Amino acid sequence: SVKSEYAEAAAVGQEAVAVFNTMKAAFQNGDKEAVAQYLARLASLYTRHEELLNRILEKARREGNKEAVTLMNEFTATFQTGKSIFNAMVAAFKNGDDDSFESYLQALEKVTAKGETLADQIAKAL
Ligand SMILES: Nc1ccc2c(c1)S(=O)(=O)C=C2
Repeated sequence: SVKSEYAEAAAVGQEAVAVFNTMKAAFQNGDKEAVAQYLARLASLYTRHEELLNRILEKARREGNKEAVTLMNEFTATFQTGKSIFNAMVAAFKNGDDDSFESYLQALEKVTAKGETLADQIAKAL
């Protein structure tokens, strides 16, 4: 069901949270080789999450589930904010700009905590 596809999507999202926090520890410790690998892993996890979210939104639309579509439109919008900040974080790592990396990192943590009530609302609406 779309609801079980959203649970699969949620888990992938939580995997990115898990890796992201491990990455943050590596960054603070100066283990740049680890950070590079974690950033690669996170790109794969975000790409997969984005795709699952789009399939869920498209299915909710085909089902006529207006409330779920409204919530998923808000949610996917926020996901594009994370994407843009994540992209700038990766660029800051490439450029050796630790100040920008720190900034973007705290931004992404706010994105995830800011949207978790909406994430839970979606589960109940699908
Ligand atoms: N693409 C992408 C990258 C990072 C983050 C997200 C999306 S999010 O908005 O799910 C939270 C962090």
